[PDB]
Amino acid sequence: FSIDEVSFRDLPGWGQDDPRKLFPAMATILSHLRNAKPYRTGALGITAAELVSLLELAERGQVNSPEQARQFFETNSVPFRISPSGFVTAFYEPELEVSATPDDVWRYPIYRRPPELVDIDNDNRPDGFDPSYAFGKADEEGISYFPDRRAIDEGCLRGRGLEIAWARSKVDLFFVHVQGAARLVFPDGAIKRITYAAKAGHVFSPIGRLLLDRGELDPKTISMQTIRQWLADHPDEVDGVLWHNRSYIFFREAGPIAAAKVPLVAGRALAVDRLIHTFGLPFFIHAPTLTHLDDGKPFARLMLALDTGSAIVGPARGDIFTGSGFEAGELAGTVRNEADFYILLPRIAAERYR
Repeated sequence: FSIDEVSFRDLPGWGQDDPRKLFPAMATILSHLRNAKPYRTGALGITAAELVSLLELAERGQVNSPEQARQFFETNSVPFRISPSGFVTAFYEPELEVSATPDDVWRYPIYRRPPELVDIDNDNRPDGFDPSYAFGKADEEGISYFPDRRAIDEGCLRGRGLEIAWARSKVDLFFVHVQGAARLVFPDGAIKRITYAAKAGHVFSPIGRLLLDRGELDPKTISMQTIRQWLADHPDEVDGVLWHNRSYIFFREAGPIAAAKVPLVAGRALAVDRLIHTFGLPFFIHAPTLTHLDDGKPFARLMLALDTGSAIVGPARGDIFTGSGFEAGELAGTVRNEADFYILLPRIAAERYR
């Protein structure tokens, strides 16, 4: 792919965007980077230290209007069009009904990370282990592959006190694995937030593609909503389809915290390809066919790269965070739109790309 310098005049709708919510988000990133290991430098090449230079300028400033907010970026960053067109989908934090006590209704456990689910690197990777696996099972025999979604759903983790709570819908819980976070609501009104902690290690397989490939759904209409309808209409076939996704997500109690280790901001956080991009950088996203997140107007806004996902692959691929709960989910479920991606580089970093 290529990235090419443009002017802020070239960013359609830039002049009409109000990026004020990015300033508290940038403050959370700066706080994090001052007390944690730095973000991985993306293949594009912007370092966390280069990002910090922009974050520190924001810290020093005072923004008190949409115009002052835009001016901050115009003064302190340089925009570049990313050329692979780009493509956006959306994600959200679902609300999931749960119980602290299992029974015939509340039957689907939500698990914390098992102590035998170890990170893998050179120090412990066994001979012949798939070098793409980031997790494995520590046993007496060394390290082996961790069980897959099917084996876990069939009960291999039971009776160990690993459950956070029990859900009553396997499909709703599946979609929580896909989103990577949830707000758990208990029958007494208590709320617990959970977010990704680790995973079994297996590749993610999208069930939407499985259903399209099998001719079960129409590619012209496919959405979260039609996938959920198909699954609701085929209860006896649900396990076979869900278990095609061998990946299984383990959670911890904690917008939700995500891969950039800071809370997401509804409508302003973007998930990006973790190999290519560095977290925390601003992206201006222009998706003129996407109108239902702007009350009929085209989507054109500055966002921060604050998460990643297995399905998010490519230099101009993104997942827009729509927020938390039911309506956020309805909004997210149909996002599937062409988009132009522009990255804003801190001005010291920008020179080598010019």
